[PDB]
Amino acid sequence: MAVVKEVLEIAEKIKNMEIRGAGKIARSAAYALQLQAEKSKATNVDEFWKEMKQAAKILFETRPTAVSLPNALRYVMHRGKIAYSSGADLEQLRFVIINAAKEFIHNSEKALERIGEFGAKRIEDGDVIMTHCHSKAAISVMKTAWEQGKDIKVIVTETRPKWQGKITAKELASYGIPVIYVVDSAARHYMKMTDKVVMGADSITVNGAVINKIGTALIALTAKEHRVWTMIAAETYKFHPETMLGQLVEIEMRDPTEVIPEDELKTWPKNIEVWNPAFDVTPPEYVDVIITERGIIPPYAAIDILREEFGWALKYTEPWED
Amino acid sequence: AVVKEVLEIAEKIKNMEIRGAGKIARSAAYALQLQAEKSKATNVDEFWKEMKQAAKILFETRPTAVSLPNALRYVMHRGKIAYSSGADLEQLRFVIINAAKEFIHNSEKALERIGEFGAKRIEDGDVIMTHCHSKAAISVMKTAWEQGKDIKVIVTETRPKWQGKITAKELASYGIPVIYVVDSAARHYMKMTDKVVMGADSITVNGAVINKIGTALIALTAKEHRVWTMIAAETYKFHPETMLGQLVEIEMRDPTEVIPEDELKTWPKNIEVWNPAFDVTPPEYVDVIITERGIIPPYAAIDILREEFGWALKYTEPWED
Amino acid sequence: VVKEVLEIAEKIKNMEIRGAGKIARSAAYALQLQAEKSKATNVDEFWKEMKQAAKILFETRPTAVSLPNALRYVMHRGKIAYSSGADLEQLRFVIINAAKEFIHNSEKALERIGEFGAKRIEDGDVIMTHCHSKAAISVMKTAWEQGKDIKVIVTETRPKWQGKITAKELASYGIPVIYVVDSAARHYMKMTDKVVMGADSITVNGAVINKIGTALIALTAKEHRVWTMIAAETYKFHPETMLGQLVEIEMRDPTEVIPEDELKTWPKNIEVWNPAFDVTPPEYVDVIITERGIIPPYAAIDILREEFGWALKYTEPWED
Amino acid sequence: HIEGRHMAVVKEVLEIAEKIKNMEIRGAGKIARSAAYALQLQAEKSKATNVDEFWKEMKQAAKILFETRPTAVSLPNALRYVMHRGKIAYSSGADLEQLRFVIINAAKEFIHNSEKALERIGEFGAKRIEDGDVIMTHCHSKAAISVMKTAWEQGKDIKVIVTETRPKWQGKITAKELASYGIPVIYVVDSAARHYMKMTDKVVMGADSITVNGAVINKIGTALIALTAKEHRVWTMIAAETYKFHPETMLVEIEMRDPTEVIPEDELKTWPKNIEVWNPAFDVTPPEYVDVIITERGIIPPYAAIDILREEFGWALKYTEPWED
Amino acid sequence: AVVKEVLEIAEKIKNMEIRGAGKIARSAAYALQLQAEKSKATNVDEFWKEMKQAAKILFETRPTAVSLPNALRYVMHRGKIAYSSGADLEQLRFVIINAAKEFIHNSEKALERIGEFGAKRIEDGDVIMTHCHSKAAISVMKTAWEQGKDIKVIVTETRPKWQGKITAKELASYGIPVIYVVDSAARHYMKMTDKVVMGADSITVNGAVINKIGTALIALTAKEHRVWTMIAAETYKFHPETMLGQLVEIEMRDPTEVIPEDELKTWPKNIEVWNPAFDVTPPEYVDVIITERGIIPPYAAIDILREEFGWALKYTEPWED
Amino acid sequence: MAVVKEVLEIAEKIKNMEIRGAGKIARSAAYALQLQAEKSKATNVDEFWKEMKQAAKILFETRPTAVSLPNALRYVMHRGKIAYSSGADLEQLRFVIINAAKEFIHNSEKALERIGEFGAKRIEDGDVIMTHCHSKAAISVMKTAWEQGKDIKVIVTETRPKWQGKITAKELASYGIPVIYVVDSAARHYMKMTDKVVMGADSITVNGAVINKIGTALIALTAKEHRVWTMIAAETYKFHPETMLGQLVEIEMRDPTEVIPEDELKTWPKNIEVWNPAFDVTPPEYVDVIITERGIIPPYAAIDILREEFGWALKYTEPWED
Ligand SMILES: O=C(COP(=O)(O)O)[C@H](O)[C@H](O)COP(=O)(O)O
Ligand SMILES: O=C(COP(=O)(O)O)[C@H](O)[C@H](O)COP(=O)(O)O
Ligand SMILES: O=C(COP(=O)(O)O)[C@H](O)[C@H](O)COP(=O)(O)O
Ligand SMILES: O=C(COP(=O)(O)O)[C@H](O)[C@H](O)COP(=O)(O)O
Ligand SMILES: O=C(COP(=O)(O)O)[C@H](O)[C@H](O)COP(=O)(O)O
Ligand SMILES: O=C(COP(=O)(O)O)[C@H](O)[C@H](O)COP(=O)(O)O
Ligand SMILES: [Mg+2]
Ligand SMILES: [Mg+2]
Repeated sequence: MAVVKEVLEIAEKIKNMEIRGAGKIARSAAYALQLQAEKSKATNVDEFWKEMKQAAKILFETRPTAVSLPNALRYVMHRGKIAYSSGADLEQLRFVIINAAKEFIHNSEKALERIGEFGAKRIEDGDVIMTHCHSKAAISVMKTAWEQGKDIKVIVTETRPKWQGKITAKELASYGIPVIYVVDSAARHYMKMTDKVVMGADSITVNGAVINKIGTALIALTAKEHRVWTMIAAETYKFHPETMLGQLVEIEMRDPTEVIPEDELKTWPKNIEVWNPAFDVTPPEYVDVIITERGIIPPYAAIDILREEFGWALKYTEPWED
Repeated sequence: AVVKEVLEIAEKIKNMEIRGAGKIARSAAYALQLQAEKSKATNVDEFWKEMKQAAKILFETRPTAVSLPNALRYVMHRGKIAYSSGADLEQLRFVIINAAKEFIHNSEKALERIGEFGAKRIEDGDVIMTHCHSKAAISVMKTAWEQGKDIKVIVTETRPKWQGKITAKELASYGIPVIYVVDSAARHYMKMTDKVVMGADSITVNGAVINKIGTALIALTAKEHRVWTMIAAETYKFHPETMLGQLVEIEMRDPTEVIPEDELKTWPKNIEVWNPAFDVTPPEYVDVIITERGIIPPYAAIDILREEFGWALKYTEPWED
Repeated sequence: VVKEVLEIAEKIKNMEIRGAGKIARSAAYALQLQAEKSKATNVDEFWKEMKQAAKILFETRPTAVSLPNALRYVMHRGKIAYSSGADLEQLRFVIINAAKEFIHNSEKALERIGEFGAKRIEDGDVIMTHCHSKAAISVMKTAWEQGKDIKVIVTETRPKWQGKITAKELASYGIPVIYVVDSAARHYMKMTDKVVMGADSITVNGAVINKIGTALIALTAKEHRVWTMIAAETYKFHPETMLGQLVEIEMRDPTEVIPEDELKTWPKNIEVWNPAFDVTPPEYVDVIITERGIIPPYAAIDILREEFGWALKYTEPWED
Repeated sequence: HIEGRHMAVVKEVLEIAEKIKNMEIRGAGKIARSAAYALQLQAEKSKATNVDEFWKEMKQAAKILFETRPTAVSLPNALRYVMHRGKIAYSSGADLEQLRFVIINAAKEFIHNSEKALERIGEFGAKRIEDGDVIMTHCHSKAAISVMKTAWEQGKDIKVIVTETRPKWQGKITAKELASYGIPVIYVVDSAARHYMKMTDKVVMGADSITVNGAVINKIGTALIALTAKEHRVWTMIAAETYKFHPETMLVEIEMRDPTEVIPEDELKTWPKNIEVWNPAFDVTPPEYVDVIITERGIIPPYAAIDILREEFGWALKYTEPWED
Repeated sequence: AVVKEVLEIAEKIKNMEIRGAGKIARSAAYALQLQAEKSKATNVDEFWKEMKQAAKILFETRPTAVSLPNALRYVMHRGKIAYSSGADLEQLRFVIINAAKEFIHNSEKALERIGEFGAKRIEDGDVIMTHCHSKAAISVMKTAWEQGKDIKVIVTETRPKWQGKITAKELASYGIPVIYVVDSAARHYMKMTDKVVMGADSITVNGAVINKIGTALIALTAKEHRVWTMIAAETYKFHPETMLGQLVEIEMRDPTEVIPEDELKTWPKNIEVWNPAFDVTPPEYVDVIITERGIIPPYAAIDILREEFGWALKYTEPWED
Repeated sequence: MAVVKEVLEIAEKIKNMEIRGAGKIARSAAYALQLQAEKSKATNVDEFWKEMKQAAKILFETRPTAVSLPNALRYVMHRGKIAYSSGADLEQLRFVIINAAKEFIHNSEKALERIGEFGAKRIEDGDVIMTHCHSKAAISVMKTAWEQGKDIKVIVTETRPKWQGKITAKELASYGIPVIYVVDSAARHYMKMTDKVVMGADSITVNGAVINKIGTALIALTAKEHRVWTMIAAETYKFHPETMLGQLVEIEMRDPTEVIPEDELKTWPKNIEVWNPAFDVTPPEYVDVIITERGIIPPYAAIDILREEFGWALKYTEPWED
């Protein structure tokens, strides 16, 4: 029980929601491990690993169900365990841990920019692109293509119940990109004139299924129907070692008032019930490629990212256990 | 030589005092009935000439209306038959007058019948998804409910005009458990839907269905889950033309329906707000069409245009010489 | 009604008369004798005797499909004449004539179906069938006798093992036969050129009601793009739909599946279900081979109209 | 008095290998378990004195086991499991001690997992079963029955539609067994599968083997049922242990069985030679008609079969097997 | 028993002098008109059985032909309607000569009309892919172009006889931009095709399309790419029979057509060169058929046969018994 | 440069296309590395490995497009970069690179043979096989299946514009195999009587998509439509790390005169453009299995091959680069 302050410090900002988002929460988690390594006071490697494994577990227990957080820890801890189990000494292990965190933090801060570079490579001149929700990753690809001199127009889906489409519409507008605003229900109607679908992901499963804003599955569906190349822009740390084949239950149910205001809703019978699912699951079959910071991959290669990036394995324990 | 009452109804359909597939159809048929009931012709050919002139006037008020030509076709088809077969003035008038009455009585019972026919498929415990605020569709659900079938209805919001809120309250009104969700939730909740019941603005010669934007998306995901998909629509909503295959928008509605005027002013000039009224659902995504004369395969739409309105590949309309 | 009518109508209610063709011809015959032995002096009085004779037969055993069609064929042509102001003798002539015409056609039905069907079978064709259909088999024997070299995969057709009858019957004519368990239908569809099966009844839309397992076979034939043909007489076409209420067909005695003896060695919580037929969607049937020719499934309603005068908006011919 | 003198392959290995080729031992689980155990013993009793000789002996013991039954699928997988892991330690320059441990440890691990396989499959499969579910099945699969038995034991009320499964009637075995556990059963003829697929919620069946493509080899009729399950969107599951996964492909016939299984001899002798009774043992279900395969290590999509082959048996597009030079 | 005028036409048609879907059926009709203008029959009875042989003659001059028997079926059917109605000779002599003329006329305006109907389904900017060298097909393309429509055509080489070159040059001559590709490129460029417009040698009762080898492959990938596919064909190309589920070729052509005789002589004996003229396209891969009477679904073929040529199930040519 | 002259020669022959063919070029490049490794001037690790990287860069740049070339390099320079990083000494790193090259060369020399063996197991007596273009790999499967006494018949498609079908028909007929020669447009018409589809590939994408002579995708399409088992015979070194699917971009446009003779083309109008795309892309979903020298695999396993064989990954950079 000798965890540096900075670690418990950041573990606080994480459990309290001060720090929000896949990027930031992950980078702050990595940093936590980095400080624990840079400011540790262990006399030998074995005692040191304990502090690392302790600070890792402390950060993980704040939101064990999160996705970007566990991947940040795995990135650092996985490479740390390899070194350790490999016989490395105190100063060697410290080095690996610190350089593993920095490496991760850097990669993450430049994630969106890199995703745009890879995605822009698969966007051609004259392409009409359709997107959903407000995804920075998705948007990054569009701007990058636009700024490449590639003439493109973008159909923005409204994205009820919170209209994230407006934000995307105005934002893409700013960059000078001609935008066409349409309600969610017109996805199919306009897929006929769409050259590329580009959306974001709240998370990706072990099988490459994409968990994104409600309505995302509908669009990929019609895009599959029309053979329109569909891409999902998502950071590697968004890949989750969980499967959606077997569960059958809801991902996240949200406040009914986002749909039908409290003022208006308070006047509806008990017969009426409002359901506002936050996300829906897009099968990997309706997705051609997932764009990450390291490059383009097929959805079913999701498990290879988890293995190669984060060192995850079903038959193995998390790198900070035992 | 058309009677005053025919020009009256004709003007109302033109200036739209009479709207709706049902009212327009029944009124157009009623106009022909009146022309035949009040005509002062004394010769059978002179009379037929009048009928044809009255039809042409009723037909030209709203050329692009669907139920209109069919109301005229129904009556005038049965009339051109009696005529071409050498019937006398008394008989030709009876045929016309009788054909208008049957069509008008039938149109008044249409929704009620469709309700019964659609209900036959709905089983106790079925979860039904709907779209927009189709009177026909709701008729099928309200009927099944009245038969003693415990059913639940998932009502899609239906942007931009929120017609779903109407459908929800109305259904709840009868005491039907309603689950209200946004359009985008269609596929997500399809997995728990037993039947898909939606109305139709018009049916194409191939069984393709024209309806409020989003209808084809729902039908598409319903086929994906192999859910029974029924389209409730009156026979007079079926028309000879083909509407599937092209780009041209069926009907582009004002953008402020989506983004209120008070806001659309704000946005940059390089953002275009498109608001299509309908989309085209391929016949392949519909199992049956619930007509007031019975359930049918979308591909059986051409038969209805034949049996009901005497349609056939003949450049001539029953009222066109 | 006449005396003869009654003694045939009961030979139908008592199933003393079985068979699609046999029943029909008999119902048509009964109507022929009523007109042939009626002492009616008035045409209107004569019409009543016919309707009463038809209604009697009709109610004898609704379930049967050929019955109402035989009656329709005759009565439809009867009512048409009657309404045109036909005299006692004119109508009686029209009826007798229609009855004889239906009967004769029904007698040549299997033969003609065999012929229209054989024309769609090529030399070397491997044919898969199901159950023991007289019509389906007629198509196969006819092709064989035209010199066509065919091989038939005969599905076992549990629970009653009709495949055993079909295998033996086709083989005895010299036709090479491959007998397989019903579960192997998909496995061998890969080597099948054609699928020829019968029908107990055909719905207004071309949906095919036939011995359980049929739909499965048509399903895999569709999957493999194997020309599927249904051999069936016109009087097997029914007005009812399958797109409305879910209509389960007859359930048969369980001991047909598991014998009484064996069944009494089983736990009380095991129920043996034994459906007679299943329904084949009309999109899994390429053509229906009728004695009057070949037609696509969706033309079934045209047969009900021109053949039996049936019509949605109208009444049964012997009603009113 | 020769020293270091010893029999290369231990007697217990040759004894187990004998019982396997004599069918004295049979079953996907028992065989795989017995072959791995054999290697455990070899590693436990080798009188070798240098890692190189031990490895050589190990490969000899493996080869002998592999050749007992080249048509059994679980047998080589047990060998691959243990040997692949032996190869790694050996090539990584481990010494006699280390290597023997890696092997004895792999066999123990593989065996424990096999012993727990049906129960685990039963659990993973139940995650997908809901109270009030109508489950249709085929043949008599212990794995598939474990998913059903397990679901029932979790308080989920289910009804099982049991297909007869001609020609040997395995449905009778499945119906009695499920009924005995208190599960309500509807016995049906194989032909009634499509007819009753409309009231079916889940289709759960077993497997004789899974191909590299995720194709499923099971009792004749399985593909037909799956085909109609797909047509109805009834969630379809195949329960199978990882050691049933095969590196091969499978679009002559898989295996033709005695015609008298279909038509008893006495009746058949009565039939014209003009009729050929064909009795294929299995049919091949395309991965497109299967939603998931229920493994001991979890639920996976059919096309993930190649991953199980690699992660579990170190299989890779190579020319040699772990015990081959 | 028969007029020389008829034989005059029967000879040419039998000796391949008169060739073409339209010219052959047109002349066949014209024939059945002359024998009705130079007849010497006293009673309406000796009259009918006179032309009844006129159809037989022209029928056996080329059974293989498709339009040939339709031309006959058209007049003879309307004639049998009257004769069966025991109508007087002078009333039959009329209905026949009249039917032949209207048919012959409907034919001469067929291509033009198919063009207009088809054009209404082509739109500014449409990239259209075609196959072989169909007059009906080209008429649609030409017409759209003359309505100010900015279209571009992808012409497939169409081996083995290269009809692509004919279609390419001709279309470019009308000033239409053409893209020429090998048949194998059909799928590759379907991704940028909007409409697939092809002709037909014949149409089966089930709406299947029999056309030059390669047509079905194009329709197949058109369906794969949801590209509206239309088949331009005249009513007299529809025939009563079925051609699907068949392994016997509709018509094998000379192998030297693919590999020249001088070149083929060389090739090793164990190499056969097969040259099927046509392939069959399933109705499912065709959206609509553009006839000179309008646009109908493939499966409506059976209605055209009944309507235009009086086809019944238990059929027997009107000129036979 | 500090590379041997033999390496320079081999590269010259490759750059001036004196050596054509995926197999020959790959083998030539691996042998250059072998020659550079056998005649090395070096006396230490970093010098030898460094010059091995210099050589692999030269060979590499002779043809940026070539697929098998980069793979022969990767194959050898991957096992080399691995030994190297394992602190492997000078004298043994050499041994590695030589055994890797020799192994690659041998494996490649037997490639067409082995493909023939693996593919023939999937060929049955009485099979009617359809093919396209002139593939040595595909022809090897049909050849071996015939030599095993299996009674087959091959349906050879013309393959315009260059008529590679004439070569295929003649070649197969020579071995004694019955051949049916048909126009390309006849692929569907005869798919009805085809049992197996066997074709080759110019290259395989990371998604398992097949790049092959124009028309291939059309054949595979109708094959899929008819449930006709489709196999693509192709070497592992033909697997490409990038994506080609979902792009209107042409793979390689060829001389329009291959389609219409010059004498003729000049007589033609200017508003007629003749396009001669060399290839098309066959989606993975239309191909059942890929037959390699290493064995038969599903298309989507393409990425596994790139990993296990040529050490590919997303964190990947050429083994000769850094
Ligand atoms: O579904 C959502 C979030 O919805 P919400 O904000 O309502 O929770 C977005 O599409 C992705 O998270 C975008 O990913 P990113 O923004 O990282 O590119
Ligand atoms: O799309 C709509 C209404 O659109 P709008 O109100 O915007 O014109 C309805 O589904 C059809 O009109 C059928 O309705 P009904 O069954 O009431 O005729
Ligand atoms: O399903 C059956 C009979 O079943 P069952 O004998 O059990 O009632 C037959 O396929 C049809 O009746 C048609 O046969 P047919 O052509 O001989 O009328
Ligand atoms: O096909 C069979 C039995 O065939 P047979 O009894 O004729 O050999 C079973 O479905 C599988 O072997 C799986 O069963 P399990 O789950 O018990 O391994
Ligand atoms: O394939 C051909 C003719 O081939 P061929 O000349 O080799 O017999 C044409 O597509 C049809 O005849 C329709 O064309 P049209 O509209 O001119 O009738
Ligand atoms: O498309 C071609 C060659 O086209 P081209 O010669 O015009 O470039 C072949 O299918 C592949 O190269 C594979 O053949 P192989 O198995 O012999 O390598
Ligand atoms: Mg009809
Ligand atoms: Mg993998």
